[PDB]
Amino acid sequence: GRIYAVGGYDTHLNSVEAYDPETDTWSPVAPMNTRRSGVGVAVLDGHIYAVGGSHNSVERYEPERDEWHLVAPMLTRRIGVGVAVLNGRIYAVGGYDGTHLNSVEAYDPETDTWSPVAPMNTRRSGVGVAVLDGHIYAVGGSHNSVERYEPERDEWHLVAPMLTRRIGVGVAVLNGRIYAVGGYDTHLNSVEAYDPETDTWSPVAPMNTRRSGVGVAVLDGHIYAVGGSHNSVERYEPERDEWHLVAPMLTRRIGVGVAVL
Repeated sequence: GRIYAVGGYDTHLNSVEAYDPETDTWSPVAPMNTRRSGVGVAVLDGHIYAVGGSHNSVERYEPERDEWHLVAPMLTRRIGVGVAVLNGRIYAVGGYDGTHLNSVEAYDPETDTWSPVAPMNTRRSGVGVAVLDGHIYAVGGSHNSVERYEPERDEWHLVAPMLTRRIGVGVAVLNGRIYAVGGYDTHLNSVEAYDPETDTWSPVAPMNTRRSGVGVAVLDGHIYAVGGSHNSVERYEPERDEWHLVAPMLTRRIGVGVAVL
């Protein structure tokens, strides 16, 4: 499909652009009702949700009509929030309330309501979140520590820390592993991968560019590192363990949310 880059800071942006890998081109799409940076983005039922980022409203993009619609606001304001989709709900994890948050809340589109979920062990903003094997992982934040949420028990459990502390880290899942990309410690070009079978982190080739506030998405078996600091965008090829530059975005975006639709 396409990689959508939502919001971020340049001012805080309400603009959205979409990347076509077949043409290696970024194209404008309809802008959001609200300017957002440190925004979380996730895909549920063919819509992109833009969660938080202030600048506690939530909005939903319908690609067929190219428009953003408002939906129920979150119970807590959150900037630097991590967002993931698990079992038909959108989870908003941590962030900063203009206090760093350990709270978590879940959105049900069937009822258009947000509900509190068990809080994390650790307060985290600029946190990366990703879903692997039925669990939500919360990576880094304001930390090298990592935790895993299980919905059936509604509990956060600890897992192995990363080798490097990262705030503003981008996270995505490829071939059974969680990749943690960039962040701030100085801004990092380093990347590490988490294997849930062994509960261990391993080195990955570093990016060409240092990035924090970076968005990460997986399209066609490749990881894209979008923004985070120009307008550079790189793609990872796992078979060669190398990062290569692709077309840059039309706009600089730090604290961008990225999703594939």
